[PDB]
Amino acid sequence: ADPMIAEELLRAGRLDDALKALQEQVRSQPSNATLRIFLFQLLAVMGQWARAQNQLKVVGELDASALPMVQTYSTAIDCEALRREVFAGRLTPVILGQPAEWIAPLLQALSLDAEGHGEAAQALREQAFDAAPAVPGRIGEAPFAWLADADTRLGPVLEVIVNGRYAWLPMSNLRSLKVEAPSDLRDLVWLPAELTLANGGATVALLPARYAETVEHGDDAARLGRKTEWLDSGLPVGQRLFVTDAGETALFDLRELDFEPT
Repeated sequence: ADPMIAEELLRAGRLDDALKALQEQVRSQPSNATLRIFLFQLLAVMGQWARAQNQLKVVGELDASALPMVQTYSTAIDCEALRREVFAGRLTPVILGQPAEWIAPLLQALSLDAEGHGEAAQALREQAFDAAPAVPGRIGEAPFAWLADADTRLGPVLEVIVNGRYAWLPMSNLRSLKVEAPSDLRDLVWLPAELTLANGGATVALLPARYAETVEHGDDAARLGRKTEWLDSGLPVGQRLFVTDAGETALFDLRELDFEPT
């Protein structure tokens, strides 16, 4: 009876309950496009990818102006399956921008991990990170000597979706990255960004905003990007986190990242 019931449950972090309440609202008002937009986004937060894609089609059918969003987010959902294949060591991603050969051992480490060779994988990651070039920069006004993801499977690499294609972007290939705080619920899953490549062009992009294992292995707070937690694997779930020589910065606290020209 309370039109805000699903939102109330959502803000409390009660995802299963929020979904049940929202589904009941949609059943009552099946032509309400606003409810469908909420539902696709909630399903994406919950990692119910096929159902999210079905609801996104309904959004575009009810609200034709939403078709560009439908296309962009449908493909973003497809890319989550590719992320899983990459982190499982079964496929390898496009490298965006100038080649970065040091990423090859970084990817082969994922295959070694999948095969149960954790020691060998760690050795390859050390080789990768040793070969990755040094580029200082700034987060906002604060300088850094180096920057890396807290996820040691990436290190100084940014997962991106550009023009509906997933890629690994070596941070050393960037001039700048600009983001705003998340606004829409879908921003918790894929954060919009403007990327400028060093010696190159600029593009809008989506940044996968949570670690790939979050859907399956995190709790509701992690799925909402409200925390970053380390599992028995020694890897994080939840909101993406960056580390520099000076300290840590959560993705949703980032606004601008600049690298010094080399």
